[PDB]
Amino acid sequence: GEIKAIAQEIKAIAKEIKAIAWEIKAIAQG
Amino acid sequence: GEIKAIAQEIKAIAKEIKAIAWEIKAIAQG
Amino acid sequence: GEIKAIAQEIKAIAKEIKAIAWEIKAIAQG
Amino acid sequence: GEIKAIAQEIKAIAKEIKAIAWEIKAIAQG
Amino acid sequence: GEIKAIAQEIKAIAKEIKAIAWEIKAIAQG
Amino acid sequence: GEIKAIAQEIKAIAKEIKAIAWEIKAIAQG
Repeated sequence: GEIKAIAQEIKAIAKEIKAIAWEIKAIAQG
Repeated sequence: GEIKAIAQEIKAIAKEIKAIAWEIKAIAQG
Repeated sequence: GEIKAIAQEIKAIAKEIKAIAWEIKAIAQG
Repeated sequence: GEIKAIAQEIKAIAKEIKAIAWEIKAIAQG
Repeated sequence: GEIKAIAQEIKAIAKEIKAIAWEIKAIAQG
Repeated sequence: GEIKAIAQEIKAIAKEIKAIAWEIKAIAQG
């Protein structure tokens, strides 16, 4: 239900934070 | 219903941590 | 009741985290 | 009861995230 | 209890964004 | 069940972000 849907959206946000962190690492390395 | 309301606020906080990470990337870039 | 009242306190905290993210955006832009 | 106790612990975690966000703002400004 | 666990992981992620911001500040400074 | 499984996946993502943060520090230091 809705609590599962909210948990899934928090997981999606965490994946986007990981992608941003990876981009910051690439910028720092270049 | 109140646990769902709390979960929605945790989701909102996760979105703001993503927003902060995005701004750290902007600082890293220039 | 009390769990709703706690959820409302967490909503206020989430708004302050959003305000901090907005301040970091202003810092990144300056 | 126990759901109230859990809600109070989630509020404490939200406050801790706010403190971390405030540290990030100070770091970004320095 | 699982919403608390997710909140704890958002706190952990915020701490890692703080660690990244520390490094990005140093890079921006020179 | 599924909310616990999602919480565990968010923990795994938090560990990936921690690894990226560690590597950014190593890059900054080198």
